[PDB]
Amino acid sequence: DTHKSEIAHRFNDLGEENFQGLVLIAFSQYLQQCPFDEHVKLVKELTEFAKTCVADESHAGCDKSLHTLFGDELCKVATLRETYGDMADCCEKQEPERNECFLNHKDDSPDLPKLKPEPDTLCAEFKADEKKFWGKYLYEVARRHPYFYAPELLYYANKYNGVFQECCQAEDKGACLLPKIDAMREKVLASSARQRLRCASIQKFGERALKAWSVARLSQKFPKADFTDVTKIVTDLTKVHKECCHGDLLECADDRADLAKYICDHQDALSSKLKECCDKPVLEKSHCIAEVDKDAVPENLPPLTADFAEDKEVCKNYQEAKDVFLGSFLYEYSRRHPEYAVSVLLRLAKEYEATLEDCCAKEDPHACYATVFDKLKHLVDEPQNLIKKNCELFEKHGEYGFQNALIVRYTRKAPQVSTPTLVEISRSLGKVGTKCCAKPESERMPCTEDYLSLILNRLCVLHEKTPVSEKVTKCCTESLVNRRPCFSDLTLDETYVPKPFDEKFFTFHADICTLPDTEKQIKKQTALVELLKHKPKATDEQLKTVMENFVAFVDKCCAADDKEGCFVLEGPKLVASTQAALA
Ligand code: PRO
Ligand code: PRO
Ligand code: PRO
Repeated sequence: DTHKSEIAHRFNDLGEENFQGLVLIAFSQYLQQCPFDEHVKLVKELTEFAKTCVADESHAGCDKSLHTLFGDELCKVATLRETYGDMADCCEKQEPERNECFLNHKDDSPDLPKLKPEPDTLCAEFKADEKKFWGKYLYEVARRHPYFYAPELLYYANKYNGVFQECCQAEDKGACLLPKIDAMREKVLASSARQRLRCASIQKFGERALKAWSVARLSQKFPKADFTDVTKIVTDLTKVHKECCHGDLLECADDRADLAKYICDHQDALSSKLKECCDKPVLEKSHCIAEVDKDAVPENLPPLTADFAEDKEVCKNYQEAKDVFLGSFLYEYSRRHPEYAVSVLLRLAKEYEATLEDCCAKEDPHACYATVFDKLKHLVDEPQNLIKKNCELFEKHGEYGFQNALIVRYTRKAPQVSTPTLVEISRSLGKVGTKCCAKPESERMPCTEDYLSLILNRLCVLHEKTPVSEKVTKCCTESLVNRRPCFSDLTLDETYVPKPFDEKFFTFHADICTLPDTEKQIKKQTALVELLKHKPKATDEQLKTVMENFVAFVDKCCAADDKEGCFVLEGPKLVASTQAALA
């Protein structure tokens, strides 16, 4: 797969809208800190050429590689912000270390303003210049989530655009889109969290880890497929994900559309559930597929024991072709159990392997593994006690109150982890309870255990930037499969030494009165954590006390005429009230 020109080939195979979309998405992801203007300049230029090259392919440079042009028209034209302690230098170096540099400056927590949707303003920018508006949703998003799966972002930018198109005619604009962009915002964050797991697997964990996940995912959705065609899909689908993580975004997309086609040529041996998706346009297509409902468990399927427990050849197979035998086990197990979460299924493929390892060198392997499946059914007991026990706590306290309980756990579990992180993480776990505890339990486990896999991974990439807690590095590093369990076990690090007391961590101002509900809670929960870090041993009761006083006090002072003065006047009292009172 070489061409007269890679760029003209991508431009033809993608068109202008998506071409530009992805190109801007690349830059926004490299240079997360340059404003949107500069970006669109550069997109037009490589958009310039692509036409030049559809026009005449033999033209000077039409032949260079994609890293090349992206580099030259990013680097030598405007050597943007050397200030980046990272970026300045790669510039002058060539193929392909220069691009290799570029990628590795990606920042996973770039701390730009969190934008809160204001309808009247938003509707307006949509009326002013509908295409900029769409470009800025890309730049804004992509720049916050430098590993967002690019094609899937385009499809999201067009959805957002369909909401403004539907809603701005209305008289209460708000009651129209706010909701619609709310539940959409979630979809996009889960999308981001899910492709960072992919990327982080391929890198800390080997690409084989990626294929295993995918192999479970697809064997539930296409339960009626052969193992060979599942492996064929998981094969190319991984190349897709591979490129996207690798920044070959354009390659990534063209390649995702082929796989979508291929999937539609064979929709027959795949599922009688893909025909909607298989005549939709390009991107709707790929989004639809990935998300299609799990086909029906085929009829009259052999017991699993037939090949994984009674067959005599088990140990031979395991020894002659380990991966093969095991992928097959994974397929055969997943297509029979859609109610299971991909995360759990892998712990089970892993456990079955542990058992083989063990018995295949005992003297009578079959007596040892013959009962394996009865064992396996029970490993699911834990992740379901866990979810049950955490849901009750949630329905009890409701969301905020759940979050606040998770804050005490996780702070006690990893006190060395920075406060924004304990706050961020602690808030997403909380939410899973909102997202899942009402689900039928045939969708629950999947729900719950899937998200936890995404939230923990977030935990992991924040932490491994600035490692501080050893237990966490362990949980993050040992087995991708056992992470959730690992972290759940964490007990209070008895190694920890208290933060020294500090009035600013409990100083409060009258902004609390006025901020949105999210900013208000993050404020309070940020205090909780610091309270913990400074007294880790502290009894839950002592905390309730302490939170209770903070609350009453935010009230007495938010009802005041002069709100700030209040905060200046009783503030101390509440400080003092905290230190000696619950010392
Ligand atoms: O025009 C070409 O040569 C490309 C290479 C793969 C098939 N078509
Ligand atoms: O149904 C059958 O024929 C196979 C034989 C082993 C287990 N099930
Ligand atoms: O705030 C209090 O009550 C304690 C007493 C001495 C130092 N601070």
